[PDB]
Amino acid sequence: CGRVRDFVAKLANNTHQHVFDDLRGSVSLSWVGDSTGVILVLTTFHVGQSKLYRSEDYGKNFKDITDLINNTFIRTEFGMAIGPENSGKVVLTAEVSGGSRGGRIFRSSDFAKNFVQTDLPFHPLTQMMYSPQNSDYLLALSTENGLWVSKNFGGKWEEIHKAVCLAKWGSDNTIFFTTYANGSCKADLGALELWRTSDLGKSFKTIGVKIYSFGLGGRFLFASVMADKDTTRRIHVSTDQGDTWSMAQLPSVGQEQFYSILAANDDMVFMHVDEPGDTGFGTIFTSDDRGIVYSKSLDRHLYTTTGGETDFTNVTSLRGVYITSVLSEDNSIQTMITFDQGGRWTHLRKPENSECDATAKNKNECSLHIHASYSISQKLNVPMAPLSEPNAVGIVIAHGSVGDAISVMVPDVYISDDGGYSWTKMLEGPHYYTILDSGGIIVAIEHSSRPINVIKFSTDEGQCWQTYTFTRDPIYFTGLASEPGARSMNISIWGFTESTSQWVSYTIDFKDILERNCEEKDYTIWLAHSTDPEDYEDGCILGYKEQFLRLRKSSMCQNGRDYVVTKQPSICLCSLEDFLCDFGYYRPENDSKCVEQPELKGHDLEFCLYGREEHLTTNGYRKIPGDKCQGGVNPVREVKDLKKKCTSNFLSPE
Ligand SMILES: *[C@@H]1O[C@H](CO)[C@@H](O[C@@H]2O[C@H](CO)[C@@H](O[C@@H]3O[C@H](CO[C@H]4O[C@H](CO)[C@@H](O)[C@H](O)[C@@H]4O)[C@@H](O)[C@H](O)[C@@H]3O)[C@H](O)[C@H]2NC(C)=O)[C@H](O)[C@H]1NC(C)=O
Ligand SMILES: *[C@@H]1O[C@H](CO)[C@@H](O[C@@H]2O[C@H](CO)[C@@H](O[C@@H]3O[C@H](CO)[C@@H](O)[C@H](O)[C@@H]3O)[C@H](O)[C@H]2NC(C)=O)[C@H](O)[C@H]1NC(C)=O
Ligand SMILES: CC(C)(C)CC[C@H](NC(=O)c1cc(Cl)cc(Cl)c1)C(=O)O
Repeated sequence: CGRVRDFVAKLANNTHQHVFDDLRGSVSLSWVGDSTGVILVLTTFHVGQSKLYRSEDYGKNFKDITDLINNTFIRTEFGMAIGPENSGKVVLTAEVSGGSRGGRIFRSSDFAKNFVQTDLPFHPLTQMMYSPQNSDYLLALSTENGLWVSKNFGGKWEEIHKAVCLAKWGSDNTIFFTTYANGSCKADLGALELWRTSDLGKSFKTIGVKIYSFGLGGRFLFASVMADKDTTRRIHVSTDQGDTWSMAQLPSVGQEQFYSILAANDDMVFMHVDEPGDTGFGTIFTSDDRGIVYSKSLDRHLYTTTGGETDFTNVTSLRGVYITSVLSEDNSIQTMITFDQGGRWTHLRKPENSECDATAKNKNECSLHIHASYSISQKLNVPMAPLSEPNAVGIVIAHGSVGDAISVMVPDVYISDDGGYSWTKMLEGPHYYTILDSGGIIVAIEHSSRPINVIKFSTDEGQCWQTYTFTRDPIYFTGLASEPGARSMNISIWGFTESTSQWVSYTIDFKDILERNCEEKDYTIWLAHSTDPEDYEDGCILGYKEQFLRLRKSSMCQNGRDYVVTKQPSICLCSLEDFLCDFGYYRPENDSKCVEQPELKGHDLEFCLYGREEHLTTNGYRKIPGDKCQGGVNPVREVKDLKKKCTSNFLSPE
């Protein structure tokens, strides 16, 4: 078929080993900035001692720098608090003697080239969080629950509040936080007060009361608020940093139930609502651009109690794709894929030339199922969850099983090149996988119960593989390390030698394999989401299309660190299909027309009563968030009020 010529030579001088000696217990690994190569490894022993190593060559070599931390014990609960973007900021938290007035931290702002010791006025309880806007601003919680802020990269710390439960950095250096009063975080549960500060402690606005918890997702601020003289609670949303609030058109839940933001962006949110009682599943709801109107998207969606596992996944390598796990009435688990932001859900197409397993009734008719967080959690033989990278268009890699449900059997690895529309067995049996050079190189390692010395690699998007021995002395493989963003050609293999054990990391550079830099000819045209090429509206997902330039399976070259995915939108004509029913409307039968509700029951009535103005004055239809269609159809009707249809049954006072 097709394999790389004279590869053994191209990799030998490019392979780079490093023996880390030690390293019983902890082994933390942190990348520090993009296009640097700075990696930091932190090993903690016990009677103990700590050991820190720094690389600058993508993990090909390290230099022990415990010296830079004046040789002290470092707490791994806090780990290595790394700064955003290329701020080069690193914050290690030291262990102090019991009687101390406050903690101690080591800090670098120069990619771990120089560390600064700093004693604190408090004892940290949380990892110091960096502001997304300014890397010099940090916030933390004391063991006393006081909110401490710093405006000088942890040099000077000022307590800005005292009974803080949870705090979070918003956009433009804002800080959101809850506070208790009568006892503790656990006590005042659902009775807490949500606050905000834009002047890092100077002023404070109470932005909520009877708060159970809060969270940020995309453009929204969600907070669960507890019912007056009741154990139940419901979601409320603010798109204006707490200033204005509005109840979410979602069910209310009990103390034994939860809400989880499965996914959030500038357009909408995927919200998991736990089903009442120990079920180990809930319901997925997709929001509108206001984060208020919700559409039931998926039933019996696996999500163990509390949080807890979920197989919910954003297939980051193709627009609108998400795979998750649903629970069958006959207590089996099925994988469901959505190509249109959870509009429509369906089974994953089984690979063409693939046989159905013992889980399936028809031996010729079944689907692909994916092993993710939940499978992993059940000590099922899954070394890795599904992996997709946004720069590697259409590629999805996962351990799955072809059949009617997720099977306990030892999984093989499956790949997709079109974002989950079509699948193919990539490798037999479990493996650890990585995407290099934006789909230029796919790299694999077998999940053996005994030592290994080989790395498998592909240059044709997992269609053809090649074995390569990287070491004479095999190792008990532990994991892989590659620079986030899947742009490098440097992969770090990690393990430990057979015993008197010692950790080691062989780092291969694939620079000589892809000695040729890609050029215009190497890329071909690809219409994302193609189903029927005859159809004019083919590839129309969420109102538009996208034509890509993708490197040929054929072409075997380097896309380069500067690689820019080139895509091109084709704006489609609006149809009813680009609209969700606003509040008080529903879609009966196969029909796409949003019909007015005969009567509003459950939580629709709750909102119909306890809700508000704009959301109730419904146009009947709303444009799907992220929907960029133009022309065609539009709901030709006036903005009509509904706080009459509910109240029409209630005897009303004067
Ligand atoms: C599922 O995964 C998808 C792929 O990762 C997610 O979609 C991607 O979302 C990102 C971020 O929204 C889009 O990338 C760009 O992000 C920037 C935001 O960065 C900063 O830009 C400026 C300058 O700093 C400023 O506005 C802020 O500081 C921002 O923080 C946007 O400004 C760009 O316009 C652009 O959106 C990707 O384009 C997008 N890709 C795809 C394939 O969709 C998706 O959101 C995930 N799904 C959910 C529901 O979360
Ligand atoms: C794999 O790892 C090697 C190091 O082991 C990486 O090498 C680094 O290569 C970059 C260029 O690609 C060098 O950056 C510098 O860029 C400026 C321009 O901004 C230029 O003026 C400098 O002369 C230099 O090229 C970097 O110094 C170099 N580092 C080392 C230690 O060799 C390599 O980039 C990694 N491979 C991939 C594909 O990411
Ligand atoms: C308004 C929100 C942001 C959604 C929080 C609301 C709260 N959330 C949680 O308890 C919770 C939190 C996490 Cl991080 C994960 C899980 Cl699975 C559950 C609830 O259920 O009242």
